[PDB]
Amino acid sequence: TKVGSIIQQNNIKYKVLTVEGNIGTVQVGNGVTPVEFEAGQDGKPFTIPTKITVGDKVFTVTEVASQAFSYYPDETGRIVYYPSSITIPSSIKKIQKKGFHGSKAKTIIFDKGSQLEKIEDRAFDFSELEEIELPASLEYIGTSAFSFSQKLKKLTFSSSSKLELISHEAFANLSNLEKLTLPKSVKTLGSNLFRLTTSLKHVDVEEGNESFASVDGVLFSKDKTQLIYYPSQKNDESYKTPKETKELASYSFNKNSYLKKLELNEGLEKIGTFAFADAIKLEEISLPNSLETIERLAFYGNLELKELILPDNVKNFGKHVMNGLPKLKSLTIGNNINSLPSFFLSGVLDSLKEIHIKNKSTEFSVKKDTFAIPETVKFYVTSEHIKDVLKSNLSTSNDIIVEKV
Repeated sequence: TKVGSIIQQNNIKYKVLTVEGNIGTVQVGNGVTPVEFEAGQDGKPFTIPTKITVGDKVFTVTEVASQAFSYYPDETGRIVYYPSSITIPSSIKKIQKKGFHGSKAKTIIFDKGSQLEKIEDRAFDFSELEEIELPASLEYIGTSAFSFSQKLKKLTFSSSSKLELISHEAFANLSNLEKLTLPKSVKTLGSNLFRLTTSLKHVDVEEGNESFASVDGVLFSKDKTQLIYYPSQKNDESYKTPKETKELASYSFNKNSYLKKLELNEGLEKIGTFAFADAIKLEEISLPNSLETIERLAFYGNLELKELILPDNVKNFGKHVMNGLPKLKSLTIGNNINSLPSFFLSGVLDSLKEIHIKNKSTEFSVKKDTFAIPETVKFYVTSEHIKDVLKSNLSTSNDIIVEKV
């Protein structure tokens, strides 16, 4: 009966968390293996027990242990039984990491007066959840908590939500979630919150939120300095970032399905990693004089992008900044870019006809792996020295034209 002891009742294991006299608390599950269901329980509703008794002692079930309600296939390929829905009693205060990994429950129902405060990392990753209404008591959602819940279509938060923090990739890899409303209480969002999600049309922010804003379904920081997420299914053909924007967050236009023309504003300094990854309709993008940093794979898989003009003052390029741009016809490299890093331009570049290098430095540098491009691409450069640098470093024998002075 001591702390850490396993109590097994009706083929459910519980592990003692606390005990004092005849009052204690348990987690449901040993934290290692999942609860095994009976054949008759397959595809039927199930309620997590709330209280267990051992002699004159009473243990309240306060936590769902890691793996307790996870669904895993068996090496034999036999059917592994699992309920169609799970009801969580008010006594549950925490869902440990992977408590419902891969869950086949289509819904999770909370009994009235939930005490649920924390959903830990990956609690519902790869789940078959279709709908869930999170209780007001919930304050924290862990990393990748609902990631890869491909059938999740409705995710809401009860009135008077206390939700303050939603961690990294909590709503990543989703395929059927068309909208979400962040409660007024949300203060912190982890990075890549919607990474690889393909379904959102709009992300709303409850009136009064002090940290975030929603403008035409686009998520920003309240001060509009950070464009956090542009919904992939927002159907506008053209868009202009607001004048206050200083950065595009990582994955902010990931999987974008409809945008064709994007105008960035002067004052924007940074484009995050994967910002335009798989933005498959983007044809034109205006990059500002203020742009300083373009991170890894910001331009990746842009199936319709026709041209790129890198502005004159970019200082920092991440690894593989431009890759897989099959309709890119031309690239221009701005005036004060005098050093081209490794892995700058590569991948499918079927339409690339020309690269214009505007720099005039006597110290211009290229690495042997800066370019991995078709030999048919033509370069336009300002001096014979820059042509010499290209000839010495290019893996291909491209035509290089030195412009007249």
